[PDB]
Parts: sequence; C-alpha cells; structure tokens
Amino acid sequence: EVQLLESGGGLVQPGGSLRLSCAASGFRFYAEDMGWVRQAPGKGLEWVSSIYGPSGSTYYADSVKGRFTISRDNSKNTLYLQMNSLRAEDTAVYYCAKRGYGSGAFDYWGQGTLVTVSGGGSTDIQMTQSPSSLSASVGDRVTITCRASQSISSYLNWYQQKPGKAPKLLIYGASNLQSGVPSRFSGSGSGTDFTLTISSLQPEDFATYYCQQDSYLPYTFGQGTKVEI
Repeated sequence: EVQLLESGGGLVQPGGSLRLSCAASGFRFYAEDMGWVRQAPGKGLEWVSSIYGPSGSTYYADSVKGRFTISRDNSKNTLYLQMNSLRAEDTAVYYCAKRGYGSGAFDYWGQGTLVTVSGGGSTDIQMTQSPSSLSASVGDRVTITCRASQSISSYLNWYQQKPGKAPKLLIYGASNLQSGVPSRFSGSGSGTDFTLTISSLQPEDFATYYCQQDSYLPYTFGQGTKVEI
C-alpha cells in the first residue's frame, strides 16, 4: 500500500551528528510537501522542518535553525534529516510526514525513531488549546477548544496521538472527517475559535488530542489536550 518507511536514529553524544531517512512507496504524485516533527519526552508535538516544491525550498523552527538540514531526492522518493551539533534538548522521537492530496493535510507518517543525546514580512500563527487535561468516562461527551492567534479561516486540523505512536489525522479543514475515522468525532468553527467534539467517548478514545495548521509557515501544533480516565 502507501507507506512512509522511516529509518535511522540511536544513542549519540553532545556535539555529534545523525541522519534520519524516510523512503516513500505507493506515491501517486511528484514532490508532495514533506517534513519532520519531533516529540521531546513528556512534551507536545513540535514541527522541526518542511520542504516544498521541485526546488526543495526549506523552512526550520528557531530551535534547530543552523544545525539541521532537510533534503530529499524526488527521483528515489526519499526524505532526509541531517542533524548536527546535537544537544540534550534534541532528545525526542522524530517522525516524517507527507501532505495527502485528498485532505490537503499531513496524513501519512513514519512510525518514528528515538534519538537520545547523552522574507515576505509574514506573521507566525500560534495555537492555544483548552483544556490541558480532562478526565471523563465511557459515554461522556467531550469538547476541546483551539484558539488561533490570527484568523485562518477553515484551515485547522485535529489529530489524535496515543503514547509512543505517530499522530493520526481525525479532522481536516475544521470540519471534514478523515476517511475510516468513526463519526462520533466532529469538528467545528472558523476564523480563530474551533472545537473538537467527541459525542460518546469509547475505551479506544483515551489519548492526547492536538490542533494543528498546515497552510501557513511555520506550521504548528497546539499544546495538546490529554483525555484520561
């Protein structure tokens, strides 16, 4: 089928370097937008870099600018992340991601690998999520809020992440339900204020939920909402 096959990582020393790689198979388009995300232990998903166009233009979060280089070979359908001058801050699970044609959103993800370390005058868009955590029961209704720092229309995505595993896209475009995703999950809003609703909470739905935008660089996730028992 379609899959991002990730490889690389391991234990390294401060000052050291590492190269992640991501091989796509089952691609039906040339040079779709790709990037890398990371998650520091007991922290939220963090966008690291993006690459876009046949030119292979790049963007990078402030934390890693200067040290990390994203690249890709569109021929061999492979994605690379060269990580230099690593610090203990860089300790995280790193995931590769690809933008899907059907959704417009990053909906194909590598399984992730642990790394351990022993302009135009544009505006950045920030996302605030509410609440941080909540505790509920099977059959409970749950709502989660997302406030963007700038009106971004309907360009807001919701993701579920279970611990260790790659995030899963539930809603794209503020309200369009991703294919093969139960219809108890539903999204609303527009402009700056958005809402993910779970109508009847099920055992499998305990996880962390994140809002995210994919349209305006730099891409960001909100801080996440943990839904625990």
